Amino acid sequence: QLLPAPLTNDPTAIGPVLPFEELHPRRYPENTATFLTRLRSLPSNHLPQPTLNCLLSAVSDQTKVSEEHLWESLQTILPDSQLSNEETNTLGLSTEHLTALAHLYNFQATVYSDRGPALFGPSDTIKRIDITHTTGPPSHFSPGKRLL
Repeated sequence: QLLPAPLTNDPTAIGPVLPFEELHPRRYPENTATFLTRLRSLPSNHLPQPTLNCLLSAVSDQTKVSEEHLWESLQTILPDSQLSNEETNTLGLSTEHLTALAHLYNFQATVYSDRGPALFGPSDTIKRIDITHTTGPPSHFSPGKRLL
């Protein structure tokens, strides 16, 4: 709820801090796209791929979109401060990045977490994907449903 200083300082973005779903309206599942962001305005700086890339690997497997294209797409929609920071370098990408990808590639994901399944991404979409998440630690995303 409080305004994050790196976001308001981020010169890749413009305008006010607002929930993702206010800036990028879609039919998101409740309480998944409420996270604060700003409109991304500057073109891509071509950030290196994240070291903890398992979310990209998982979505890539399920969509047949390369991890590079997924990552460049994230740089079209999110400010850089929300893509490369202490959290993403130590914990990886999150379900908030999944929501952003789901808007950018028009899919809804079922995430099979340790606490059960949950929907991420707009419902006004045709494509459906399955993602597995384990809390660990470390947090790990994998493609498909929880087997074994």
